[PDB]
Amino acid sequence: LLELDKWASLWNWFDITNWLWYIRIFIIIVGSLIGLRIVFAVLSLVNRVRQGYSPLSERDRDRSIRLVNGSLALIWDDLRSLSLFSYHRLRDLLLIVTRIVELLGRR
Amino acid sequence: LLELDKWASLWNWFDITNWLWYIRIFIIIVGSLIGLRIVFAVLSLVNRVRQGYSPLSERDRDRSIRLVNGSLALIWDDLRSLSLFSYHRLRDLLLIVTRIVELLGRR
Amino acid sequence: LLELDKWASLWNWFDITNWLWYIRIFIIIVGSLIGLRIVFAVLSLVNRVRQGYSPLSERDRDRSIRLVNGSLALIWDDLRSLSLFSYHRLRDLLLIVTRIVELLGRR
Repeated sequence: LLELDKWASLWNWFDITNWLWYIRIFIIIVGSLIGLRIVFAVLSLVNRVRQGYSPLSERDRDRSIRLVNGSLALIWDDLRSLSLFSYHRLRDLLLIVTRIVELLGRR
Repeated sequence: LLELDKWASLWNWFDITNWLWYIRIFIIIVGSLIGLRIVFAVLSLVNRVRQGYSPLSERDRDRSIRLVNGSLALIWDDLRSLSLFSYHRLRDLLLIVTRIVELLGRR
Repeated sequence: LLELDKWASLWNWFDITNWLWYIRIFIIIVGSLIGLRIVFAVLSLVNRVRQGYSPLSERDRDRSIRLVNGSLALIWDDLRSLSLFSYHRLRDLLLIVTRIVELLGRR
């Protein structure tokens, strides 16, 4: 039950040892799919429009297809609002941004 | 420290050995745990309608709840946009989506 | 080759042993890592209003920054309608969700 002679015996099997050992590398590989999941957030945006946002329980699909290219515009939605054309403007936006929280702070 | 006698001796514990010798299978189970999140994406859809569209700080509650069952319909939402009725028509839809780049590429 | 004197030899390295022996705890941490991703669903809701939803290929952003504080309100849409201040009221929701199935059934 577990020993130097036992571990070294696995290399002679050339069958179970692959699964038994490759599992260690497989652990890190498993961790990989989780990071993959963040793209789904992008998929939900496409999914919302592509099939229908409100409870679906189909002509709008032709128009929904623009969301394909929408990946580019989507990143721009956040960037164009903060700075708008020039980046120096972002600094200006940064000051008002702090000012807006003060206004909404008290209902 | 650590040997045939040490590993076998641990069996006398009858408590730690279970958690220590079952985590290995549990590692693969973690992979199952993360794949569970994929269904969670439907929850966001429910949450978006059930939260009141844009954060606003309602009959929609009764209808939004049945989105519970709507999860079944949600999988169908994608199937209905892509194929429509039969699983043959979808071959054509696959073509128009790729074709859309051509239509949207001009001008 | 795995042995009493072999395992204890790793501590002398004071380098690889940390990475080699800390991955085991890290596997459990990965479990924490996958659950971390769920908050992104919350971010997506924020993003929906903040960047837009329908294929978006100056006045709009000042209002959207209101959503900054809106994060607090965002969690309240679900909590207030679902439970309504006290938990005793949540029991009403508990019964309402079951009966609600009867209503969407016919549609």
